[PDB]
Amino acid sequence: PLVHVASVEKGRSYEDFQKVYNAIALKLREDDEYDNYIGYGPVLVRLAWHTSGTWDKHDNTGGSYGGTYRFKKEFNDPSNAGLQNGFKFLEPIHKEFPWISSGDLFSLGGVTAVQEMQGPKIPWRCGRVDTPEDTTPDNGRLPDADKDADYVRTFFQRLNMNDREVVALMGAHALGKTHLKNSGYEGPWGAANNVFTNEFYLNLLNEDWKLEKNDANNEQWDSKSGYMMLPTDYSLIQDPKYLSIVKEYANDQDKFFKDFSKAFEKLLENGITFPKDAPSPFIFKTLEEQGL
Ligand code: HEM
Repeated sequence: PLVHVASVEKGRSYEDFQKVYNAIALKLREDDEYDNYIGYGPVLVRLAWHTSGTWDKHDNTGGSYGGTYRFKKEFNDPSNAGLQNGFKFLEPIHKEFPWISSGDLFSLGGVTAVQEMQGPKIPWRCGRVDTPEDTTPDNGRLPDADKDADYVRTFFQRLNMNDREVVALMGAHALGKTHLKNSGYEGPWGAANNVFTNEFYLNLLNEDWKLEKNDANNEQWDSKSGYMMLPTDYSLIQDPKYLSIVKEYANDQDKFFKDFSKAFEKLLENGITFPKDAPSPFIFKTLEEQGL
């Protein structure tokens, strides 16, 4: 294969997208009670990831382009349990700005969330185009959590991600938490659940982890601070290549920020062809920078 060519929403420029960014950012600030005062930031990051992470480099199916999460087949993927709360948050935004494509809106939600939680700037490109219901990918393309480093590595090859990209992207588990009813895992990865930092790598290295079984009969790694790691998270310190990179990001916040920003942009852009006459990527100002 498919070719997906980016097409700018008719007549729109930087100023129109910054308005949508601001609407999202303001609502994140306002609807702050969700999930015991974590807010909607983490679920929006997860949503941008799950809508992008269906991509397959072999035939160019899936990915962020088509916005196919709106269709029932993908919406009801058991892997997507809990993301309805992100979709509902974005629905009134989409009504206020009905000219934005679904894929642009889901991806921009992730960018906005990261920046407003004090993460790196993520350059973002517009032009995703809604595609028909029969372009929805089948369930099963998102990863399982009960596997090891070899599975993680192999899985991310399908998205054209290398070891450094994978380790960088996984740092997003600083954000939010697992929810028993959604995934069969329970607890947060850290203390500051709605601030983007390199805390995931710090906790992985410095906590004393014990293999326990949770109320859904799944194994997870638990620490005495009250944190948890999935088996896929913990595997990053079992594999010697991953461990070297985990140590790097634990000791250099700025490098983690830069590498995350590139890998996350790539994730969101996988499968899309941008014409040479396409506008350059936008960098949005945060509310804080606008004095808002
Ligand atoms: C091996 C790859 C991954 C696995 C197996 C995995 C698995 C999971 C699971 C099971 C949850 C809990 C869902 C719930 O109970 O609500 C979760 C949450 C989350 N994931 Fe991952 N994930 C992976 C990679 C990623 C990536 C690559 C990103 C973003 C770049 C990401 C961002 C998040 C965030 C922000 C949450 C918190 C959501 C919330 O608080 O509602 N994850 N992940």
